[PDB]
Amino acid sequence: SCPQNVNISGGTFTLSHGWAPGSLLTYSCPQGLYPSPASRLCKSSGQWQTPKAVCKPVRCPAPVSFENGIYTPRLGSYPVGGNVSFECEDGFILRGSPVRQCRPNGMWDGETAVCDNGAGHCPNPGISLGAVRTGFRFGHGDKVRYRCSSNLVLTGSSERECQGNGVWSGTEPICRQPYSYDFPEDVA
Repeated sequence: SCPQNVNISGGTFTLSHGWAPGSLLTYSCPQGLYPSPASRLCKSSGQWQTPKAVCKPVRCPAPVSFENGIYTPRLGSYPVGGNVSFECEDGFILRGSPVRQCRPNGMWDGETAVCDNGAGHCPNPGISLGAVRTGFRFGHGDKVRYRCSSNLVLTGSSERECQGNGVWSGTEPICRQPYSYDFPEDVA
């Protein structure tokens, strides 16, 4: 039987099959916090295995770069509820959201801010917050590549091609906190 010394600071947990081997423990934290660790599995040995628990603040990813413009405030990551504001230098027009708020799930609201000089066959595809991009030409057939920085998790296209219609192929890559992958759907 697995031991009961498994309380989480600031949060709660559920057991799938009580304290028995095979039982999955799932931690939950209040909105805007995440459990570290997120779960434990009760082993046949009678000891827990993660695939002292604490609830830690969610943060949204900071820009790694923001070209031909400035953002404020300038931080290495952002608190839940915090806003970041974007402004472009002369000769560039801001596309996307000039003000964005960090949501409790670690994602920014609105859409990626981009300072675009309007010179490409395709628009400047921008650089989503936490991503690093390769490529500087936005003509028909040109390609950009992306990765997510640090331990951030990528969704969407890591390579995009500027198509004949002036649309980048695929979908904009987005970088998420790795602990967001412990969040369920449909939570109160």
